Amino acid sequence: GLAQNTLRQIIKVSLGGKQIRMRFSNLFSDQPAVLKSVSVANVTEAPAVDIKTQKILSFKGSPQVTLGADEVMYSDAFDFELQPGQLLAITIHYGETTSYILQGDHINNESFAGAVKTDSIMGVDISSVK
Repeated sequence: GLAQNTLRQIIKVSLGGKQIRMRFSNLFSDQPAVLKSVSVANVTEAPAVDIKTQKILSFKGSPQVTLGADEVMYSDAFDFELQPGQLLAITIHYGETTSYILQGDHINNESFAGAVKTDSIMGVDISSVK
């Protein structure tokens, strides 16, 4: 269980570009996942990020999205300073490879201090656009 919490995943991008898109797949299956808010930002150290580059994602215009079992869904296209070989952070707040869980909403939390570190949980990946 992890609903009503906030998970921040750190990934390794191998493709740079100006305009990117985010893949979302329900890895953790069974029940659906309600994504209250998603953000993408650059990584400084540890789980700490930088909001001055953070971008909040939208899904068909809506900032929230629900992902049933065996479902994949991409975010809307957003401008981002992506570089080949960079550290990327994706923070997701839910509602009823390193990864960091905090209780409650922590979309605007740089430090993520006091975070745990799990063993993934949700399939994320960068993807091209039109």
